[PDB]
Amino acid sequence: IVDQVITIGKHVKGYHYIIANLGFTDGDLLKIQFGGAEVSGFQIVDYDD
Amino acid sequence: NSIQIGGLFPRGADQEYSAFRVGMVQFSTSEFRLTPHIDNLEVANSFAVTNAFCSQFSRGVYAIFGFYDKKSVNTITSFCGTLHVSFITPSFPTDGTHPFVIQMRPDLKGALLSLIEYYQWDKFAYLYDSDRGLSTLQAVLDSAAEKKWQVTAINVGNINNDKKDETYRSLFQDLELKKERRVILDCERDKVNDIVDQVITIGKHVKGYHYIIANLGFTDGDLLKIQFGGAEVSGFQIVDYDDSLVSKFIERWSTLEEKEYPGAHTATIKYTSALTYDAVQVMTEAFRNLRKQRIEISRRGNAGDCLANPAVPWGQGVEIERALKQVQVEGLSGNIKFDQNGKRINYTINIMELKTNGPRKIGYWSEVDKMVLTEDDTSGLEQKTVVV
Amino acid sequence: TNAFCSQFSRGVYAIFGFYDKKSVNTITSFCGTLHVSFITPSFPTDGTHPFVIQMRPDLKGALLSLIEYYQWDKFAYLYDSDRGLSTLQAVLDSAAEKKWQVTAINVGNINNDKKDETYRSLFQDLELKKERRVILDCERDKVND
Ligand SMILES: *[C@@H]1O[C@H](CO)[C@@H](O[C@@H]2O[C@H](CO)[C@@H](O[C@@H]3O[C@H](CO)[C@@H](O)[C@H](O[C@@H]4O[C@H](CO)[C@@H](O)[C@H](O)[C@@H]4O)[C@@H]3O)[C@H](O)[C@H]2NC(C)=O)[C@H](O)[C@H]1NC(C)=O
Repeated sequence: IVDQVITIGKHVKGYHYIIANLGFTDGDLLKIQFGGAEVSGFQIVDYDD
Repeated sequence: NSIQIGGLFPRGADQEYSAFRVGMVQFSTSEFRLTPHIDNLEVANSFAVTNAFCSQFSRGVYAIFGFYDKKSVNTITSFCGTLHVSFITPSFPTDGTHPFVIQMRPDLKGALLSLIEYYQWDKFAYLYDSDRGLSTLQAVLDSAAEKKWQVTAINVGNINNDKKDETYRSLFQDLELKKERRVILDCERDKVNDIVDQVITIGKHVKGYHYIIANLGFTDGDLLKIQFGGAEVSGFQIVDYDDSLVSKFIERWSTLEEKEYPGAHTATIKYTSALTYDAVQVMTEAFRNLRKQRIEISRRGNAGDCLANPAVPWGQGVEIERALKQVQVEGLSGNIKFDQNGKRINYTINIMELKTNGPRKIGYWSEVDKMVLTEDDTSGLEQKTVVV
Repeated sequence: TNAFCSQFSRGVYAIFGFYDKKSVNTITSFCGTLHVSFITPSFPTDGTHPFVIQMRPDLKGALLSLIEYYQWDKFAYLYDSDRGLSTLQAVLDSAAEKKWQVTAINVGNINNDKKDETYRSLFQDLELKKERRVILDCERDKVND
């Protein structure tokens, strides 16, 4: 989905995505990271512990 | 009849050489055979190019086919002019009138300026690469004075590639001060993909932006990425895949073994490679028009050292030039014709636009007719005025 | 190329001369390969070419500084391609950052056996925007013209 989103260009400022899983950093975000659209999610594995 | 010629191929020109080989086969006749002496050197290095030239000259060649860079171009044009040696090249056209040089690449400068006026642009960004000379840069800058344009020229060439990201972010930061939405990419097939990729990342490929790929290979690069983005993309295509001539070439090209012919198992071909193939045809028709004209030019491999002083030009070279320049056949890059200098004339460059279904020719550009649109659309859409 | 190889066969320890925007690459290349030192008053090389001593300091810096001093935002830049577009790229690149409206015009390729209807058509474009601030980047000769 993220790949398709970037292709159609719906990853720019104005869009807001929420990844409904416990692995937010488990996927590749470097792609929709500089797009502009805000992306939120959930992380269960705190790498700060 | 064995005609020895030189071949200067820059390391990495796989498809170009593959196309060079296919040409040798397709245009091989019993009347005479061409003997290519291939030399793979760093085209950029002026010194190396000098040796490769004098080496092929001592071997006693009748003509030389190769490439040059913005740095080594002066070496070639100079030596070939002094030693009366003919040099055929698909590389960018020389900025001037240099004799004994045959250029396969047509001048895009004209087609570009015409396209700008078509879209009626008054303020646009011009990202250029100093690799093919600032010949086109000067073109748009000089025209910016007459046509009154606000051009934002930016050298996207000297960007160091081992950290080239904080540079692109700072690049489109300046292209946002004036809210630039219309960009012209004057780069190679490679530097274009890099920019296109960055454009998609920052999301500047959506509706509202308009890009123009300033090269003769619009379909040579990957467009599937910025195809569904929304931003309109235009460019230029020299290899018309709609010609039965080119269509037949691909039928055999796409099937060739990629093992023996590197990067040759595709349905498309880089314009640089296509010109290489057309170059072989020009050299064949040229040496053929000399046999039928009863002109003796033959010699041996004892032309001597090129640095010979005083340097004496062999008169047989003057005829070889008048032959190549007189050639006029049909190739992948449309009608091939030349003037007294070597610059191509009476050619056609198709103007391309990228739609949802893919690239589509919206017209062509003639050196004598400028831009001419081909009505391949269903116009009159939502224009029917209400009768009150 | 001959003059270089000739002086090289004569066995010299160093070479002093000049180069043009066309022959510059020949010198920088040979002198780098043959480890021969080349001293020249000509324009500085656009890069880092070893075995080359350049007497002429880089003006690119001094020019850009002067522009800011007079606080210029819109000016015409008449250049000559003889000494390379090194300074042209300088003002163009800085025009992006400092936000300038530069009107670059190649006053070099002007054929001299009829160069009058060209100058009249030159200052005709420099009047559309009423340009009153011009930068002449040319040789001592092209400047007097
Ligand atoms: C500038 O560039 C133009 C575009 O390439 C070019 O136009 C071509 O001109 C040639 C010569 O007239 C055209 O060749 C003819 O096409 C027709 C129709 O398909 C053929 O019937 C004809 O066959 C001929 O058959 C004759 C039989 O008697 C024979 O005598 C002839 O030798 C020949 O074989 C030709 O094939 C060609 O189609 C044109 N190209 C285009 C428009 O696609 C111009 O010539 C050129 N201008 C100049 C002055 O050079």
